[PDB]
Amino acid sequence: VPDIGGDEVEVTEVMVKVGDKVAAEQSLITVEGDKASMEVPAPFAGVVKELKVNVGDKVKTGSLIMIFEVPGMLPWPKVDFSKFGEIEEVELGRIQKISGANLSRNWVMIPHVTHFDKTDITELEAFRKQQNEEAAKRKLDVKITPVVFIMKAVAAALEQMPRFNSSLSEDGQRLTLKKYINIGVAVDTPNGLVVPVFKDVNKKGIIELSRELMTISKKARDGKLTAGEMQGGCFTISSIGGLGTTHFAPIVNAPEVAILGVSKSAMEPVWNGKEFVPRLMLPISLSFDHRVIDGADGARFITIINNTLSDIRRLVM
Amino acid sequence: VPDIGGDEVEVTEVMVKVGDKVAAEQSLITVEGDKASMEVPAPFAGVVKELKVNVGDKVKTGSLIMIFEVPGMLPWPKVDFSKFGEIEEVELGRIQKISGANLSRNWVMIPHVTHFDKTDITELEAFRKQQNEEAAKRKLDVKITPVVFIMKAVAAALEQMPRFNSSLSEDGQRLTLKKYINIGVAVDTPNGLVVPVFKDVNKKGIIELSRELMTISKKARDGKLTAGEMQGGCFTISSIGGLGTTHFAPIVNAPEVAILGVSKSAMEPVWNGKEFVPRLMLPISLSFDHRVIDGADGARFITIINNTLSDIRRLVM
Amino acid sequence: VPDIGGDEVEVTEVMVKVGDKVAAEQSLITVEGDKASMEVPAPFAGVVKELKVNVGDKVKTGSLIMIFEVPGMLPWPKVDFSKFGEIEEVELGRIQKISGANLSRNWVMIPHVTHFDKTDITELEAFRKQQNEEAAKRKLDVKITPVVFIMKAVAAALEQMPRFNSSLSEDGQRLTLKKYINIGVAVDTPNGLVVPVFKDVNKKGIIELSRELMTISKKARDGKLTAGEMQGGCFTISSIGGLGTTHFAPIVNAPEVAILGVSKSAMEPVWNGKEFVPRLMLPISLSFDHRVIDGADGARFITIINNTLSDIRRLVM
Repeated sequence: VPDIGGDEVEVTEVMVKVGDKVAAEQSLITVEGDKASMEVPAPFAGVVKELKVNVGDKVKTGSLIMIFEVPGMLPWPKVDFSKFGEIEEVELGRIQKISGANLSRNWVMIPHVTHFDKTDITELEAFRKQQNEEAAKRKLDVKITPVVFIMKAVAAALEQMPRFNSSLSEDGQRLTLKKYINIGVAVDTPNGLVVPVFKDVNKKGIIELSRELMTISKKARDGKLTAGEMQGGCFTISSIGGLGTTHFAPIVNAPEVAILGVSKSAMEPVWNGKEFVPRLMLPISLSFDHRVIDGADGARFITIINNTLSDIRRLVM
Repeated sequence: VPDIGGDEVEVTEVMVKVGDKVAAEQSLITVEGDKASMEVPAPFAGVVKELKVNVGDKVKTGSLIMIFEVPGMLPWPKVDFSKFGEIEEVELGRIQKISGANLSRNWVMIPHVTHFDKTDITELEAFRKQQNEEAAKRKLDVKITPVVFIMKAVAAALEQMPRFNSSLSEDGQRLTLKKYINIGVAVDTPNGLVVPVFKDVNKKGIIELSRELMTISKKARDGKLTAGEMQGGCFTISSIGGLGTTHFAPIVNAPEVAILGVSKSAMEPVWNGKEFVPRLMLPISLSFDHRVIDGADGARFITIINNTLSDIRRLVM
Repeated sequence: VPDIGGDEVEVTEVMVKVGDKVAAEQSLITVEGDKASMEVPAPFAGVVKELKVNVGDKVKTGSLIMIFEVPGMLPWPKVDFSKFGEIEEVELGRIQKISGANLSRNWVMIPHVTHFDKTDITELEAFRKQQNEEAAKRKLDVKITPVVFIMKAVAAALEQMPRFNSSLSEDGQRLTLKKYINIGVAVDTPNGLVVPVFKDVNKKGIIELSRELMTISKKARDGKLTAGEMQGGCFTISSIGGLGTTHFAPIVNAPEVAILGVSKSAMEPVWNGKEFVPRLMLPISLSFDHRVIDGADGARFITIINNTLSDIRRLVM
């Protein structure tokens, strides 16, 4: 298996045939882990020699699957839910159970603090529309979403405030200051929100990032999201602005220390000093772990993001 | 000698004492080559053992100077210039003679073509003033000149059109497509224009580049400009906008293939589609070698520069 | 071979079959000369008898290929371009080498002088749009570009000032006043700018010229540009207005004596005597050989072009 963080994953099916030869990096086996099922890519090209794995198998990590050729709280409220009407006791899927356990751990073990803010993105939206036009009449086949600008702004903010690109230990006594900047971006698949991770966001440009995002969003909404494309995230951006919620307080995505939720952009009046100009404010909200970061550092971080997205030219400085 | 392109340079004086110990990278010896006299830096720290070089010596390359411890055209018009008045036959300095020979070679051997253009830099100037304010009230001690934005725009244009980051041979039959992007920026010292080279402009940010430029401009205007800080340039930017010349046609700086001259920014009316808005147009002029580049490629290059400087946000894409 | 100016051209391939019979004037053989590869047309119709030429042959002029049936300057700067980064020493194609040699001869042997000018073409553009509409609803399948009006204006100017329709000798002592008016128009093929020549521009109308131009532009951009369609030019029009460069100084296309570069039309304010009316100015630039023409004659020529294109009705006078 090329890259699983160390969880025992149960196979669902395989992609190959006895005698088939596989391309450079394409699907061979789907395995149903956490978040969503992942398709192992190919390491190289070659015809099949081993069905060392089959349909229904299970691998924890680095197993040869293919050879080729080339205190005392009250209990939950016991209620007879059927005495008031008709019920239907559905049972949560395994990914739903796992996500619930992960969130119930992050809620207890992380002291959350949520700073809300609003970013004037009128210029950013005008520029994004202009670049979506220019990238059309030049036949690039790329769509620049408002999320890649936020990824760049958050990468800049992690460059300036490296305390936010950290992670605590089990006991919460040793920090892990990361020097790389990967950012997960919560994509909405029919099976809930999955977080694919984009690597080295601080270096890549907005068009390369936009191509990566346009690819991986579809890769997730289809279910073919490959492992390693959901591991090693330093930060999370949960954008639900396409649906509403003028603000919301997300949950920190352990083992990270912060998460930026993005809301629906709205045209609001802004005081220019003498009158109310109609600008387009985007409500962001930084929910962070209070053990690593304090209120002032969260304030400086979200105001760095606000300044960067307010005038995107600050990404070249 | 740490880095001379292979020219025999004559020493002027030394910077050290018998027994003195020198710092990491500071002056040891000044040598009067082409363009301007260069101060050899230190390779390391250590007390003096050899005055292997002295005052008045001459080195062509890699000489141990210190050991430490730790067809038929008409002739020129023969005129008796004194029969009309009083004259004074001054003789050109050695750097003036060398620069004249270099320019008289570049004029003959290079077919120049000069494309003029005007760039709407109203937004760029507003943003530069805003960042000069913000970099003051935050005590950065940096001054962001309009030239670093042009360096970034030219680096972007060399990324997009790599044919401009080239160099021809003696016979003009083999090109040398360079992959690095260094840009010389003509600084005006009391001894004329010297071109110091800034390396990897495509990667560095505008504030790092602005610090480099603020340092090396003074380093040149004082004369302490070190070698290697004037070698390996892929492009040249000759900015004379501080003096006038609404346009000018520079001479290609061999062995490069192009040079961008910059003129004085002026507030001109621009057709927005229905009226004349007063914008701030900066006149640029790309003078390039016709043997490598043709008129259409020069047009695309200067319009890439014009688009980048017109909306600097295109540096993040 | 029907028409090569006297250069030894190397064959690339043939267009026919043993037994095939060829039409009136269509492709038989492609030969890779200067500027671009040319397809020899047919002189007549008839079935094949000789493969007197083959694939890879070479002809200098009039060879039977088919029978049918029916002082001391400094050297170039020696730089080790790899000590600053990674390079890639590509070698120029044969057409690039030839064009570089031609331009490096024209630069030395021709004293260039470039007169810039701006032409009010508001009426001309309105009339061209009107005729493009009228030539559509009448099903002519012709597109009238702004370049045919410039060809007509330059033909008129060559009629009025016949000194510009000239050519010098090797020694530059005997002029050759041409009486015909052919005009090359620099078309932009993927292999650079090629100049196809349109004959007797002074007589043909704008719709016939527009059909010729629409045909030969595609003929060049595809590579099927036939010889004789790039020979015998009295003048050159290099139009790069589709790309930018508000002005540019082209290189005289020897053995001609002048060249008109055309830039991007822009809406500028023009003094009507009492106010600034927004007109559409087209920046032209006449670069001419100073040995034949002087500054005043160039001024009169470019002002004739400016007057003609300013009010195109002067083409009937």
